Amino acid sequence: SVYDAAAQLTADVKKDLRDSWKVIGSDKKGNGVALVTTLFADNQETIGYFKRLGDVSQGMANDKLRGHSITLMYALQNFIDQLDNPDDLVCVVEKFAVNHITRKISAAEFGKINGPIKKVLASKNFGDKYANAWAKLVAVVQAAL
Amino acid sequence: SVYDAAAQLTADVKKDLRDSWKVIGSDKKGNGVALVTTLFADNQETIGYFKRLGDVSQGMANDKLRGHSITLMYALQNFIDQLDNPDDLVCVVEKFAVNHITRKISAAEFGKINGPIKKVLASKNFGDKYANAWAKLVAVVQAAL
Ligand code: HEM
Ligand code: HEM
Repeated sequence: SVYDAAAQLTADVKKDLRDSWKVIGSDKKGNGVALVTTLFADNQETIGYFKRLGDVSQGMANDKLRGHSITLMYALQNFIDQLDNPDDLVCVVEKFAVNHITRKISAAEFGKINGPIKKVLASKNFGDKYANAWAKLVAVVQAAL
Repeated sequence: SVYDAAAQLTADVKKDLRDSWKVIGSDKKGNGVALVTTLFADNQETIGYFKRLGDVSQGMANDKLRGHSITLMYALQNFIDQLDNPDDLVCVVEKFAVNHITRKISAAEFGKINGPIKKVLASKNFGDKYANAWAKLVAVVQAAL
């Protein structure tokens, strides 16, 4: 369950999430677009869910893609801010899951973001230690899907 | 259309939005819930759109309502951060309007959030000057609905 997954966020895992987000969250537009573009490049099969965004290969030039990428980063900002209170983190995660469930996005499908996240982290000098920490957070969301 | 509304966001308006948000946004859970509950209190009819949240009379204690309230504040955080770049503000506002348009929420209906905002600002001692500034930001969103 999501409640069991949330308990997986140990002291150091939360610390690593904060330290890394401090750098990544500094540039939501740049890192957000890089994250979304990397997802479409590594998993072209997911592009079907974003028909509304149009020509996704335009990247930063695509207004809809840029709007989505920036907004996405604020959802991560939300999760990071709720790390202190497990009860709040959970209600925020379930709230976030509603729309993804409606779009029939499965836990396995959502888990494809781990690759893009690991690469963005690496580009900022954050290794496996941090990629694994973020996979833990992503796992909390997967448990709600 | 959204661009024209964004033009009303003058240097002074953006200054007041940033100063008031520095306080309001410091407690997203507390002020977020205050906003939503005040909306339901002053405009009971808007409750028809939130059947999913369950017993909204529980307020803060309601996990779904608390989860929604907190998340709502991050949309505002998003807008406030994009104030200096009209292009990003516009793409983020249009991205935000997509789901509200699907819910059949007209600009008039959305405008009902102005009252609650004015009251929340007043509780922190922010006069009409700030209430008008925020009414202009909401106007940008209304232009997208
Ligand atoms: C780090 C992970 C992710 C985050 C933080 C995230 C965040 C968001 C946010 C904040 C929205 C806007 C609110 C909403 O409508 O739900 C959204 C929309 C959406 N998400 Fe997710 N999402 C993530 C991963 C994914 C993945 C992996 C898929 C699909 C493979 C997906 C598909 C969608 C779609 C289709 C939309 C609508 C896009 C549009 O039409 O503008 N999301 N997501
Ligand atoms: C400053 C005002 C508002 C902000 C910043 C805001 C923000 C948000 C956000 C971030 C979401 C989650 C993403 C999504 O599903 O779109 C959302 C959901 C929603 N909003 Fe808005 N909203 C505002 C006002 C309103 C108003 C006035 C109504 C209707 C009278 C409305 C109705 C909804 C509904 C029904 C949901 C889904 C709630 C749920 O089932 O969890 N919103 N809004």
